[PDB]
Amino acid sequence: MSQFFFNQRTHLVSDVIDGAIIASPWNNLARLESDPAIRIVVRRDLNKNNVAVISGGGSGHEPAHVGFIGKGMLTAAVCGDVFASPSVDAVLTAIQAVTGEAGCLLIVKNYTGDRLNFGLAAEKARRLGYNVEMLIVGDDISLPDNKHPRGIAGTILVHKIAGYFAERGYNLATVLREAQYAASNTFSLGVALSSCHLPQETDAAPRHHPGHAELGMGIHGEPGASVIDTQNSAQVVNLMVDKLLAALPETGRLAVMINNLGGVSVAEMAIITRELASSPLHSRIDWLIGPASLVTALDMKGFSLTAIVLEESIEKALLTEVETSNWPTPVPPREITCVVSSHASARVEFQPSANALVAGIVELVTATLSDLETHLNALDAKVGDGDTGSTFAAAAREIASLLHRQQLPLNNLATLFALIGERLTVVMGGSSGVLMSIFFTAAGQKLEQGANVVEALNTGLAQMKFYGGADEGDRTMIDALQPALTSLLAQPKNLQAAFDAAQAGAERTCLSSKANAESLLGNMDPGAQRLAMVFKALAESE
Amino acid sequence: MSQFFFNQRTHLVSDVIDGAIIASPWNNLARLESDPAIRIVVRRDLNKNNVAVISGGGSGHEPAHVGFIGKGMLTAAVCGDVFASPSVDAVLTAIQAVTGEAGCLLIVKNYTGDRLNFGLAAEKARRLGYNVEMLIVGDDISLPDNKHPRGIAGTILVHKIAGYFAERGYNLATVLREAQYAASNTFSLGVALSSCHLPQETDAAPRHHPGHAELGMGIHGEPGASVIDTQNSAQVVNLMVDKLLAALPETGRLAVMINNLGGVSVAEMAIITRELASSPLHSRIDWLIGPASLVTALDMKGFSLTAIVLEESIEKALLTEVETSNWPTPVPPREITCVVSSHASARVEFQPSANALVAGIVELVTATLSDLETHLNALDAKVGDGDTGSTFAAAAREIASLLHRQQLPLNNLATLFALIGERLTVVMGGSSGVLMSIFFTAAGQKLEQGANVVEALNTGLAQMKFYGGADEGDRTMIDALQPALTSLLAQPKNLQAAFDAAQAGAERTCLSSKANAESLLGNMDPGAQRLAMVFKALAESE
Ligand SMILES: CCCCCCCCCCCCCCCC(=O)OC[C@H](COP(=O)(O)O)OC(=O)CCCCCCCCCCCCC
Ligand SMILES: CCCCCCCCCCCCCCCC(=O)OC[C@H](COP(=O)(O)O)OC(=O)CCCCCCCCCCCCC
Repeated sequence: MSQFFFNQRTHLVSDVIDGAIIASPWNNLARLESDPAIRIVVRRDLNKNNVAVISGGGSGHEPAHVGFIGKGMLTAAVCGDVFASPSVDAVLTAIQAVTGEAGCLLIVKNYTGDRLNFGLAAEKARRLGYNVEMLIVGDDISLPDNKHPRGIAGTILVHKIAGYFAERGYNLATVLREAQYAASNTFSLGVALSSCHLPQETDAAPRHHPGHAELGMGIHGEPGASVIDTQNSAQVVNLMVDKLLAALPETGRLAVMINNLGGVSVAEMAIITRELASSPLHSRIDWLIGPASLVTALDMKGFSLTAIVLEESIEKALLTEVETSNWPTPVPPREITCVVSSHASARVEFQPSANALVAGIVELVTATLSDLETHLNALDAKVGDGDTGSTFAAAAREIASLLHRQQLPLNNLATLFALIGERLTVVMGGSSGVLMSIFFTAAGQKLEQGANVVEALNTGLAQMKFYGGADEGDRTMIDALQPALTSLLAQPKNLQAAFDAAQAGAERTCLSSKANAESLLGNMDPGAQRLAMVFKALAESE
Repeated sequence: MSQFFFNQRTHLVSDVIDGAIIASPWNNLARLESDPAIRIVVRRDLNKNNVAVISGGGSGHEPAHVGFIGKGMLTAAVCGDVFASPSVDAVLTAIQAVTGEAGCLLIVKNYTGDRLNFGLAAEKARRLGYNVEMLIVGDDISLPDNKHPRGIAGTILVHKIAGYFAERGYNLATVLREAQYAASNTFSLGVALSSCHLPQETDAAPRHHPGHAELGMGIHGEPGASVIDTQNSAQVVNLMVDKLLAALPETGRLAVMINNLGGVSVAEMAIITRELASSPLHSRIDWLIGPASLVTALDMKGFSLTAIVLEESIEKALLTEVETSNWPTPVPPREITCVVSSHASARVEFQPSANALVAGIVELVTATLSDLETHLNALDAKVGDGDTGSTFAAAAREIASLLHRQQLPLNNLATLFALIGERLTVVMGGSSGVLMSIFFTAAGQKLEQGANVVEALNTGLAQMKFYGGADEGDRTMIDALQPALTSLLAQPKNLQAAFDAAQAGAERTCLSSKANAESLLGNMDPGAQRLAMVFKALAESE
């Protein structure tokens, strides 16, 4: 039932911590020696002269909170087990470990377990002479009737402000004051299509509503505030924006954080970002934080939108650089500029011209392929889609038509090939059309460089092989074409030899035919056969 | 069926592009004016004097490739629909739009659709005089028997090297040479627990093998090379490391990229990072790229490991700063340092002392609670877990025992309270224990500041409320405690009044009792009742 990458369940959180450290951009993180049941990460920049800002809580919201430890933000983070509050002992240990006379501010997300455990910790700390303050963050607005708003993504915006002042030597009282001020100006709303996968065997797959979306699903998977009858990005985001606007002051600039709860695709997150930029909330946004996975719920497929009012010191504090593994640098929503380029008409130019010889070839090649439609479909039907005959016929007739309408530059092969190369893909769908267009386009160009027909045709083959990836023996027209083009390269005028070569190659494709679970002529590749018949026709006209 | 955030299916990719631009860190991205069916993103830093490096392919791998467009990397990216190759027209348009005499290098992931479409494009470009080169990247090693290795995450490492040389004015030939050299030294292997959710109605949920993992699942959800009978992070990573080692040179330094296909939790990604750091591959790693979502498969819950050999110019080129939305700065795997702190024994010190008065109170309070065990469980059983009586009895007896063993500092309330506060949570499990410990700890400290008992008890209540979050009327012991403590604050010695107050409060909890779907005494909160009986006992001893 467990769909989770992990090793020993009991070492889960510890392993996450090791990984976070191993990838530390600043290499400013360090575990704190302690009993295995205490999981504290602290910064190596320990400057007890400044006020310590400690945070934490149950794990499963990485990069929170370890990812926000460092200069300008969190001093330490107390990590509980997955979605489980840290022990009182653990919290105390962190306080004593990084708190100097300046004191420390505990930033706690609104959840009983954390409030009670960090709380008893603060109390035990105070008895030991430490100066402690606690700020409970409850930024969720999904449940108006809730006495205790849950603390979610916005919490880190609180870390940011608290960190600003703490690093700059302001006193505990000031840190708390400002931190509380930020909290009071932070509003978040989340939505999810499905809950998260837990690192354990469960009773039922993650909660999910088909075609719908649960507004307000908690970061621990808690029941949300409602269910939206659609997953449409615009509808979902605008609904969220309305509720955000109803909670925000009617005026003032805003910073908005687009947080990925863990399971939304980057593509989706981009679309969400676009919706937000087009929402009624748009004209008041001066900064975007994300889209990014900042405060997650394991792999929960949902996202959250956090709006913080930019009053007073808030904005100054948000924009200050810090040194953490995951703080994202705020960015003003950029406008979508549209660049214009100077592109020459791809369309190949030409002037109809006669040449009885060439016309005779074009007519012959053209007819042979056209006549083979049903036979080539039959061969293709064996394993393919039974349409190769029609695809090839489509191209033949297109060039035949142009021929019959005296529209071909028959007197100039280079331009003629270039013209066919341009027209085939338009009438021939699928890889066949593209490959043939590649063939003639490259051939037409080799001729433009003044090469003889056979040389150009071989270059066409060479290019068809490079892009197509096929080789002699893979059962495609190549198996008959190459032999023929090689035959002609030695005997430029011996059409009988060319045909014979192509014919042998086509025959080889009947052997290596896997699909066959007597004469085996029904296992012949249509491409090769078509090719062999073309040369056969050419050889019989000489 | 569709579990995807999007609006109009036909505008999906376009909306993703808009969002990518809106969030552009460098604001160096711009859409290219064109037919709606052509989706090209180009850099505003267009310097046609240098060789252009174009990429792209089907969408759903964000941030690739739009996220690697910029100085030092991609010049432009051609975006097809979700998991569908861009049109030939589209690719050409990009070439003509950003290519100067210096020419351009097309970097294509190994997939027919892309090879054929970028291919015909290159051919049509060459006829127009542009100098073009194409490098097909096939870094996947999951399918040894495959003639055409799929191109996955490693592709961007190729963009990095190509970009290095192109920005520095080297010629096309050199760009291609180096780009090919990087490719040849790039090896990737992916694994997934489930395929991705598509932006459409489907026949069945994403492919998934319960308890197992599909090794080599493609970035388009293509069938992998095998199925691992476990999801264990260590086993899975070591298996992958073996195969990587079998493909890598037996010696040489390495850069390893840990890519999140889109649906793995950040926690999981950290654990994976730890496994890699402990794998036999460990001693040859000088740089880590990620964990991060770099080349995704929508929300596919899997990850990939790419190893690139650091020979010649590779390392120099990897470490150069570039200007893109998502290139991650490589980091040396940090070692996990363990810090030591100086923490004073939390354990409260005391010396047994007598005091008949206090002892009489402790005995009385202690007994009353103990006697009420079964009755309080009965009340708690109504809606709670029916254990409050036992939890409270557990604490009572613990303090009674200490009392009976002449172990209490009876002559010093401050230390006595501090001692009880320390011992309750140890014997009382759950929030009840923590709350009571909070109460006494804070009370003991208020006394230490030289306050009278009633004042200290009120501070205890105040702290219990702050952390506990409960208020008068929420149906907890507070409903009886507060009234009593307030009564005593006015009449310090009138125990009868205190009891009566507590009793009224306990009675109030019988009314607001929701659970009841006569006398209503069975709807009384255990906490409140326990509290009322304590005071009743005190009042009856005077
Ligand atoms: C899928 C639909 C494709 C539709 C293709 C239509 C166009 C067919 C190709 C027209 C070729 C015109 C060749 C012009 C004749 C020529 O080059 O004469 C010069 C040379 C030497 O002089 P001589 O002819 O007077 O003795 O002629 C030759 O060397 C003979 C070689 C002829 C090779 C023909 C190959 C045709 C392409 C086969 C493609 C098959 C695709 C299924
Ligand atoms: C369900 C949990 C209920 C918790 C109730 C706590 C009840 C405390 C009872 C205190 C009686 C009220 C004080 C009366 C005024 C007074 O002054 O009494 C005289 C004396 C000295 O006061 P002074 O120094 O200010 O002049 O007060 C005392 O001696 C207080 C003795 C406290 C004994 C506490 C026993 C605690 C047992 C905890 C068991 C926990 C089980 C979960």
